Amino acid sequence: QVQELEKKWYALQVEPGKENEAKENLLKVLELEGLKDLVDEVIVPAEEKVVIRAQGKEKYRLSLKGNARDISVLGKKGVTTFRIENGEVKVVESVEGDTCVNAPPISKPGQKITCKENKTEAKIVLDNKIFPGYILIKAHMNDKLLMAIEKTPHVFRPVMVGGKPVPLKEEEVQNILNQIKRGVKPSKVEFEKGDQVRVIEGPFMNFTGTVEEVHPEKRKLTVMISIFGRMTPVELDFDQVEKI
Repeated sequence: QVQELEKKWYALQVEPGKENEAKENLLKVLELEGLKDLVDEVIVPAEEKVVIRAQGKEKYRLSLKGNARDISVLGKKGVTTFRIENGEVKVVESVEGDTCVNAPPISKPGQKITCKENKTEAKIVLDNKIFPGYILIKAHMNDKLLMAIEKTPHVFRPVMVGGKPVPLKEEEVQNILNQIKRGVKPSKVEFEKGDQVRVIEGPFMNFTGTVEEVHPEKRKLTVMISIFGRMTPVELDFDQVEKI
């Protein structure tokens, strides 16, 4: 009667910008230290994107998930049109001679289709813009693994509380990963500079104003509100206003 010990999720702080290398380096460490059995997953909490290039020059960096889209780029001899639909990328048309049109659809970080004749390519990659500086692991944490982790190049340490790795909750991990990789990314920003709005929350409730600056990044808006006849810049949250 085999009962397996449950592995838990941990978050590892790593050098920002080096999340991919941190993960590859950790897998090598697990391999050399003979600890693979203690780890079920090493995940980078990043969005998957398709980078489209024409003659070694990036022309597009788009989200892999989303509505079906065709993208045409000029290369060395003509046009290569790529299609991104249902989480995969493939070549729908290229110049005469380009067998890349026969390449199977890709959908995993690291894969890519190269069109030799036109000198164009599409490669799936990880962005690392949501939770930069982190990789997630599902493991059986013990002193040996914690030390191997800390001595892995580009990895600092698991997030810790009271000197112990803090385990995360499987539900939140799954949801956050689901949202990042499967979640819908709105077709456009809710507010554009120039939009007239009304405050519906806070000390400025009922005041109307005009959107000065839009900050999708943080879903914050800078709205000009007349106060005693003075156009006053007020920082509000997307959910603190409504269009009128």
